[PDB]
Amino acid sequence: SSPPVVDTVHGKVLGKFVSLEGFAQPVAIFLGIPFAKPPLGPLRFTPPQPAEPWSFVKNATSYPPMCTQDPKAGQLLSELFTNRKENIPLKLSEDCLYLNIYTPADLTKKNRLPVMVWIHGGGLMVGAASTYDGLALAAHENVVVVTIQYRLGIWGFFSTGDEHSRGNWGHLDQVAALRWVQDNIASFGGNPGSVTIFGESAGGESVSVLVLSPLAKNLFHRAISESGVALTSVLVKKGDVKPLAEQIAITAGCKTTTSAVMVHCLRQKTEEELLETTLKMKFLSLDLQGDPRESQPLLGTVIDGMLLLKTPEELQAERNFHTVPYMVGINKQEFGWLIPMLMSYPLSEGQLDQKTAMSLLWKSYPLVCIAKELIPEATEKYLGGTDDTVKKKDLFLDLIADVMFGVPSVIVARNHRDAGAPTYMYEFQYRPSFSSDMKPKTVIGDHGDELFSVFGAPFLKEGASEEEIRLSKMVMKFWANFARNGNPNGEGLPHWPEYNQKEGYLQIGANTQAAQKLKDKEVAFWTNLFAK
Amino acid sequence: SSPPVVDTVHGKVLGKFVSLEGFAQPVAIFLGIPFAKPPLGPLRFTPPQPAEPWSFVKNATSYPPMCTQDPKAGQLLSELFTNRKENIPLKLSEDCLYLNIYTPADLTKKNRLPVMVWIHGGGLMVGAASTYDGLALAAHENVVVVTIQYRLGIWGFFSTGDEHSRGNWGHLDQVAALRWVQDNIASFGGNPGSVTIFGESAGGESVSVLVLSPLAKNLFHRAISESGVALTSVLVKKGDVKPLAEQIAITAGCKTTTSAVMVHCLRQKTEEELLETTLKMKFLSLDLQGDPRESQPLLGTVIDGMLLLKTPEELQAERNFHTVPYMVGINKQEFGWLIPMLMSYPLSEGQLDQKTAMSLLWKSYPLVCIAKELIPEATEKYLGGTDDTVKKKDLFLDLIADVMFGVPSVIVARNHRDAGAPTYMYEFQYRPSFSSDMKPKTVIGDHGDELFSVFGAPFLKEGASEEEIRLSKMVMKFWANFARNGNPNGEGLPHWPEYNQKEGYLQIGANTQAAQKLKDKEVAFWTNLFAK
Amino acid sequence: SSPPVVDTVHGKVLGKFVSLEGFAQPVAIFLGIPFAKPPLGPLRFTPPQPAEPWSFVKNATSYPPMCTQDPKAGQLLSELFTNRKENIPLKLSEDCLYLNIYTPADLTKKNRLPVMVWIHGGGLMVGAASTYDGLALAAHENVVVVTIQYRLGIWGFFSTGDEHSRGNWGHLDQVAALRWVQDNIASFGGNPGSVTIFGESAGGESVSVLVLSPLAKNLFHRAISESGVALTSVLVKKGDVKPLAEQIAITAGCKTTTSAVMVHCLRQKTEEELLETTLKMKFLSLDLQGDPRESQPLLGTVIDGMLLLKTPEELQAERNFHTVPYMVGINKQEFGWLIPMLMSYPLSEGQLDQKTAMSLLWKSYPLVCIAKELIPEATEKYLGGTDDTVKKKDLFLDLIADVMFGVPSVIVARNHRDAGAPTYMYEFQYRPSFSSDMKPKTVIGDHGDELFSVFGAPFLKEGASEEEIRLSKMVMKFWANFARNGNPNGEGLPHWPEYNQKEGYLQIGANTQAAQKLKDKEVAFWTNLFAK
Ligand SMILES: *[C@@H]1O[C@H](CO)[C@@H](O)[C@H](O)[C@H]1NC(C)=O
Ligand SMILES: *[C@@H]1O[C@H](CO)[C@@H](O)[C@H](O)[C@H]1NC(C)=O
Ligand SMILES: *[C@@H]1O[C@H](CO)[C@@H](O)[C@H](O)[C@H]1NC(C)=O
Repeated sequence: SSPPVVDTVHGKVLGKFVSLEGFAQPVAIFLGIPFAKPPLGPLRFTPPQPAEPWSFVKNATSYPPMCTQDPKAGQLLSELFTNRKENIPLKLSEDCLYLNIYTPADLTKKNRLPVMVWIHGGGLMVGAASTYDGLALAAHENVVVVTIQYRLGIWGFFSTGDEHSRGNWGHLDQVAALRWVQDNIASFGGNPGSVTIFGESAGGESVSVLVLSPLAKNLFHRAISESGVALTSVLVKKGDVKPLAEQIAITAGCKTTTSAVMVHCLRQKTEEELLETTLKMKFLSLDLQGDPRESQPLLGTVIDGMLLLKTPEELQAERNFHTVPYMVGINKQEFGWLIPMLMSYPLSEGQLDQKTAMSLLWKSYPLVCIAKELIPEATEKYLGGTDDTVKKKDLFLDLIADVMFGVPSVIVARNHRDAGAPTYMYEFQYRPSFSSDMKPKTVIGDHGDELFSVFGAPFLKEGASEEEIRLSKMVMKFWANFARNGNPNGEGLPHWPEYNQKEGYLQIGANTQAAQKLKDKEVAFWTNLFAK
Repeated sequence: SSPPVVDTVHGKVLGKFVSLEGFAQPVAIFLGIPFAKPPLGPLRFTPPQPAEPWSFVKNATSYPPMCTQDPKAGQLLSELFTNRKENIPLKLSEDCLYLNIYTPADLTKKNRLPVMVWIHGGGLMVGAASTYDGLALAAHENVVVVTIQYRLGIWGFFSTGDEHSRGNWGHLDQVAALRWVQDNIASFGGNPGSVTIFGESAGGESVSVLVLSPLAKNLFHRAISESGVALTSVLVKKGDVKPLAEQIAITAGCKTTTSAVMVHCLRQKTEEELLETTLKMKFLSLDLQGDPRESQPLLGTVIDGMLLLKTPEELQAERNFHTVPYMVGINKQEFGWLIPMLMSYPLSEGQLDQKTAMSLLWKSYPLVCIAKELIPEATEKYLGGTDDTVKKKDLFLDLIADVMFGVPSVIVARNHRDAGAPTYMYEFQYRPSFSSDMKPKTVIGDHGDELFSVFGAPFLKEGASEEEIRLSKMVMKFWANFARNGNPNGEGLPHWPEYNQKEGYLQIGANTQAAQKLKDKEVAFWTNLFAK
Repeated sequence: SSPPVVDTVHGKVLGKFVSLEGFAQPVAIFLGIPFAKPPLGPLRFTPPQPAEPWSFVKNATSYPPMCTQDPKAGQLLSELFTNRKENIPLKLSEDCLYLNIYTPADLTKKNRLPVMVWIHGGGLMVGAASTYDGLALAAHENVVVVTIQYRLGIWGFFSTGDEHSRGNWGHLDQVAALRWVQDNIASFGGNPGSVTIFGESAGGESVSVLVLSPLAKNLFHRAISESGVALTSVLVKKGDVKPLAEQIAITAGCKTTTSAVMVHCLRQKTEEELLETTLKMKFLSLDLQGDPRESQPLLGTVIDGMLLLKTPEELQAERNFHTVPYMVGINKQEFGWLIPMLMSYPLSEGQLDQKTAMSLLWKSYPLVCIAKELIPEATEKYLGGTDDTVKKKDLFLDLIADVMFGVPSVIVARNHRDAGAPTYMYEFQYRPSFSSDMKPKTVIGDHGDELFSVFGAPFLKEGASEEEIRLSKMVMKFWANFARNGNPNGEGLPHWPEYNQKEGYLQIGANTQAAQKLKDKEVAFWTNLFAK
């Protein structure tokens, strides 16, 4: 059993065979395949260029570096979200435009399996492909799993609001990886005519952005957004991006005389200087002093005129997006622990009175975008029904989650539905055994909790209950069925209704069953509140 | 009245409407339109590259930076030459390849007005387009006024005398702006088939250089050189440019091992380091210790084999230049105050004996190029007729002016005439009220004094006499008539004869009238003196 | 007699006429003609790019810089090997892609003389073209002599073992100069259809590498390797080059996270930093502490997939190489003084016992590649026949020479012969009067000793005996005859048999005569020892 070697457009790559319990045949894995030229030097803040071809056989058996990011938050996220038994050491580099492939196909024969391309999350600031082991999903469901990387943070999203640094470099990377998949995936036994993009959090927003982008035409055939869409407004910068660009430049020690000056100066800084700039900006944290409307906890997607021609809201109203089957889902308690913990969010005392709730909601402006005049109505609605300050804290977490994830996700699915595309929603409500031990036991369906199920963590890690094992089997089959057919349903599975005018969705957890009208009262409350 | 928005080849630009007293309709102004890619990084000391196109609408309502230059001399020149009521704050940057447009045309209709493209002065070392407000000229004469920028100083003119840094980058910028005008000016209501280039001092030399250059073919149809031509020898470096190149490199902290080494090293220096290099070289100053033949108060035009194929003298003798109508003029006292003040020239004591005159003329070698053996004849001719040391100083200033401006200008006009082209000359003899208060009251027709009239300073600034107002009206109409027709004459205007074999020219001032044989005895004296 | 001016593809070049005693007509010399763009900045560790064309006439009368290298070893080598009367001052620069031409042809008439292109030696770490004056060879034999430069050391040979820095930049330079010769040499009176490559030491290995390379197709018609071939294993790195690449990066102060990171970081270092890196690595020295198998005294040729598709041994076994006439030769005592002196090799005490011999042979692993288990047999064979420790030292020097030069050269000639190509060998056995005064008088046919004869040092330097004069005349005629005809023989010359199955070769020295079976017993001993 000599190792698997296949042809890419840029030359040959060598992978490794790995076995999984319960399967007679191994899965072929390829780690660290480049899909573009490393974006170093003058290639910073420019679109991804094609990779240089290589002679002989590239050894693709080592994990690539993760894109430069805060190593504290980035390592923490990898540890909390990995489906693998052990945490892998990951290097940081600007040289990070790699993908990893897991294929169960026999590479000596023509195979055209459905391909699932995973776009990780981490607020467009942190994260790695290598965190997510495709082995279980590939073997259990007979799909090719591709995990991709894309530039993060300053490297990925620096925008001057004009032609000197349009922005969205990370998204163009995601597009470039999808073009690589079109050109190459058949050598790995994948069907370039059946590509499903899926991602969580910022990866779900990225998926949503690709559904909105003419650059992504002909590159995918199904989409799945898990806890994140293009209406998750913390990730999309509308209006004037030039003052945040200037703040970044000034922090880096660059003059702000013109756009071209700022971008040129930043292209001169070392990786290290830019990482120090990143840390000094205190991204992924809330500012508790200063005008909340000027606070930017992350850099993000911009309306650049190449990837996105208008705002997501405008493109939606026009029905100008790709009408592929789209599954959009949320977890029950999206702001229950993970996100506030990662942001060092002030709610640690375990309780909240209504006056404190109101100033904190105001400080939370970059996350929720609620004008100071709307704060009292918003707060009263969620917290005003109880005098218990412990329960006020919990309802406050629901408020944040509803505004960041629940409402945006339902709005996106309704528009997608009304454009005539097949649409499905879920709400995931389970507390995984793989949860952090600092996470309170009452938090069920936290941000990220579905990832263990989707990626088959019970098959790779120790300690899963029988119920968790079955939950993962069901979720993987739903997801792969959707990749195959644009419909997650099939034999042995609870019925998942289409999200049509009755708004059927699947509640996923210990008691998986269909329900209707996910977040309906919350969409009505918020959209009408925001409309003055 | 929504703001004016028009299409360029690189995308849409938004300007602003501005009103002028006595005109019912406003003028559309566009500030800071890029005509090339910012020449940063590896684009230093290389020709201008095309601008990157932009999405959406570029807001062209802020003044661009001026090209990097000594801020003392550059700010001073802007204050002394601006026709505007107030001094505008200007930034310095290498990112300076912009132009500003003033158009009186209705941009919703096809308009094809004559276009006048202004090339500012400042010894190819300082200056800015934004100094010159086109509003009055555009409204009074119904022309499109374009003020352009071009690289200055080291950035603009660094030459190794070979293919690694040919030089004349500022001139190729001027050519690139003219190509932009050809491609775009119709959207601004201009006639690309009627473009007049005009400039003063180094801008007049630039105009003269374009008349001599095959690169400028088909780019303009009339020319005007005000106090500066390609025979103003201080601006043109013939012979060996490599020792000044080496001195620049050494000052910057670069090795001089080869040409390519020097240019590559200089491309690594920060803007600031190069500006510090500029100041340490003491450009725009006379060296009063050391061999005057090695003194270089400015970098300048070189014979690079692309822009200029031979020396101006050789091209003239061959009649190898563009035979467009050309107006060439001087002021009465070109070295009366402005230039010696800007150069910290030694003549401040108000008088000069004949022995001191002679060593000072020798120190003035980079300005006048008079061999030490010719000094006594030159000095005797100008100063030898009086024993009054005050009047010796004044005749000495005439000597300098005659050699730098008067003689060169007449030689250029005679050659242009003898090639069969329409040619006109003027001598401007007026002391503007806008003169500096440090300028002695006896100086009339100083370097720059015509600019107030040409640009309609009486219509924008406070304090002009009725006579100044009429002088500007006359000068603007002469200039615009020339732009339209290649002949400045028209109804209501004093008769301006062609510069033909009788050498008629116009004396412009309080008593505007025709005369003959401008500087005839001075051309005879100097050309024969220089011919040993 | 105005100076010679000729047309190249990139523009005109001006040379100088130089006279040589005994010749009525001068030789035209051109020094410092560029054949590529200077490899500065982003062009480091990339193939040579075409030179930028120039206007007017390039003055080619100054020696170019030598490629950046250790100035101690590089200056020393130039002084020891120059055939010229005096040592010329040479600058160091990365800007070094120049060649020098010596032509005896009348440049006003069509001349098509044989061209001999010299590739200097210096272990791919040091050396210069300008060291070798082509004047005598050009005049005596009526050939055009071209001496070329190529990148050395880190600049020339840095390889990551993949597509981010393939390596062999110096060899691609050699190829680029040969393409320049094809395109241009006719203007210098040379026949582009008769080009002979010749070189010594690393230059002989380079010649051998070109015979093995599909890139060199159609670029030469005869080859001569003097004391160096592609089987001189110290110059060719097989197996894993990544740890030496990492050591270089670490020494330079670069991270080793990925290949692209290392190469990008090294492209940021100044020439000086890289030269300091070079010196800190102690190239051209033996490491007397540490594992000899990890010791790298030079960077070298790699199997890059562009220049060399497989190992030299593999290409030979396949008969996949250019079957041009090839003369391969060695000197009698290749390790007699020059090389051990340049490497600060431990054998200075003048004697060697057998136990010390054995550990020193082990330390010499990077030069000879003899596995520790083979050491006792190798040492016994050479030193075991005498108890005289002085003679043991001399036999030890023979051992090294046989493994580095003698055996490899004969193997190469046998393979070339067996492919059906015309092949000739020599062994040079003379002690030049131009030898260093530190060289012991008993050393005859040291590394480099033939260069004086080949380049006509007796005609340019002082002090040659009549016999040396005749030896040089004979050697130059043999070499030039070979350039003309692929056969060195001719009237007035001792008979030089073909290297056929009888293995005839020429012993060159005071008594020049044919012999047979050069190093036959040594090839048998070593090839069978290495085959376990
Ligand atoms: C590929 O690389 C791994 C290290 O990641 C190494 O162990 C393995 O030997 C390599 N395989 C081949 C065939 O070179
Ligand atoms: C254009 O920029 C100016 C500042 O220079 C600003 O005041 C104005 O609002 C801008 N106009 C538009 C339409 O954005
Ligand atoms: C060429 O350069 C040399 C210096 O290397 C100089 O002496 C000679 O004058 C030059 N020749 C010409 C014609 O410029």
